[PDB]
Amino acid sequence: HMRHKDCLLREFRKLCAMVADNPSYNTKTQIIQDFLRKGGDVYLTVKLLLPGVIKTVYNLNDKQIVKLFSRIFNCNPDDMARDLEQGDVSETIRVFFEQSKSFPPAAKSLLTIQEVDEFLLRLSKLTKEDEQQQALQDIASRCTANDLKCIIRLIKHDLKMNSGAKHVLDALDPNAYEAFKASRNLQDVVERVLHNAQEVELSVQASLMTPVQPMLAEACKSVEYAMKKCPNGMFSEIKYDGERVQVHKNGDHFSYFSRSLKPVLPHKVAHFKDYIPQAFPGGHSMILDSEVLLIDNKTGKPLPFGTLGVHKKAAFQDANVCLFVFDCIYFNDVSLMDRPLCERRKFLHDNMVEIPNRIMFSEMKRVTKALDLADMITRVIQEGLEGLVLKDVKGTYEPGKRHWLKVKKDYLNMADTADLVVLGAFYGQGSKGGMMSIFLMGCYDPGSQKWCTVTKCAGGHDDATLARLQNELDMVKISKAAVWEITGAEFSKSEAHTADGISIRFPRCTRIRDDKDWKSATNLPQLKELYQLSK
DNA sequence: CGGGATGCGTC
DNA sequence: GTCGGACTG
DNA sequence: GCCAGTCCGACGACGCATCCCG
Repeated sequence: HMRHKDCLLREFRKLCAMVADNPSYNTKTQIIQDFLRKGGDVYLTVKLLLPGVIKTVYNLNDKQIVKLFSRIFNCNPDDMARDLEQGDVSETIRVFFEQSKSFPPAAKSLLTIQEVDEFLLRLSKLTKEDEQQQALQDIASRCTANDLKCIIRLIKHDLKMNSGAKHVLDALDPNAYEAFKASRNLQDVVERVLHNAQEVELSVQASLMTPVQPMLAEACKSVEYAMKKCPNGMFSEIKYDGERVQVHKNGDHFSYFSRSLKPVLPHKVAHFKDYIPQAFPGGHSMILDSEVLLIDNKTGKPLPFGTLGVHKKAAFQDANVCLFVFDCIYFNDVSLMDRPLCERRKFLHDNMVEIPNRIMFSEMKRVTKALDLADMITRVIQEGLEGLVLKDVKGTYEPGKRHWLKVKKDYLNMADTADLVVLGAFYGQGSKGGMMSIFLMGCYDPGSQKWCTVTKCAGGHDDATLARLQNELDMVKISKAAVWEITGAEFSKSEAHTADGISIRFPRCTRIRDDKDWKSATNLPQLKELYQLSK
């Protein structure tokens, strides 16, 4: 009983093709809705509808996919590579799927979406090239091409239809989206909607041990701005340059979710099962929202961002990892997402005991009047602490919603900055495609008197300006001057960009400087200096 | 057996 | 993390 | 016309894991 029409790739594709060819979200979700109501497996169509939200790792991508299919097709992998420049592997494959006077497409579309899901599962367990090519072949040899194309889009986590979770889930129930954010497990949502739809003839609760879409922070560009959105005053916390960790604990089972709700790599969380119970006497269950950091144990100071790597962790003889708890969503079987922050933070202090260098309250001063805030921004840029995170006081806990504020030096107006020389180019993928979307930014060096690399750059430019840029730029084609102001959070060091080892955290481009055609742009020792002033 | 590619996941 | 560009009410 | 609240895609540096293939 998986053999009805609604379970066919052909129909699934129909669905995908329709939604993409229809630019209003209102109608996109309507489309899905009609389909789920009129005309088949519910869980799977919604799941397959969200390859980028319900992610399975295949260890494949443009490069490898092309390698492996040139093998099954018996054709030249150079030609496919040129075709990768239009920026869509799915299309690139389908085209090279009739060319094969050796591996021809199937006669008719006969795949049931269960088989595609069962396939993807088993694909995801593969890791050696041999095994993958096989699997891929097993499936590919049952595909209308139309089929195959779709199925590599699934592999690629992107159905190119402009409908993400919100819009797909809205077809499922007035509250599916909201409910999903509070307990982020699709199968459970559907099970719940089908138990509801059952009894005729959907409540948004958080569930202990299953992830909650963490609450988010909006970029806030001025004090004026922050003041407006916190009409009740705010709590100002220091912005930990760490990794967000949501802790769930149930009796003595502990689980640790990351920002993306993936489990946290155990080497940065394995030791907390030991402290938390001491941090929280008589808290059998709870869900905490925190940041994890590697702390310098001999000085109290936290260590910079990269430092959370296993081998980096390992270099320091001073530190183990530490947790800064800045929120509490749930505790002893009761959700607190609805309570206002001011009440939640109160509960924290009222129930947690700080344990030295492991489990730590995040420091949050009340701020209430503009001047007092603007001082704090200055006070904190001073010793290069990343920024601030400001939260309204009466605010409740709203999963997934960007309602907190984050402030950092590069936002107001004060930003780390380099007027860099553009050298090279790369093709963009998709919407941007067959174009020079990305750019290679570097500096001249009077040392070896050769040119030098600092960071790539894509952001900054609007669509209208990008297409004009297609012309004004010289033609470095070999894959085997002009000058831009680029702008980032900081300046980083590592053994990868030729320039001594320096680079830009979140490189963006701001000004297009029509003045300083080389020579006046930055050179190695100049930048070498720039970096060091931030220390 | 060890460099090179490719991919993943954290900001 | 960044950014530019959309659809909604 | 305009908003603001939110999505959606198309992207960066770093640190790391695993497989390849000579």
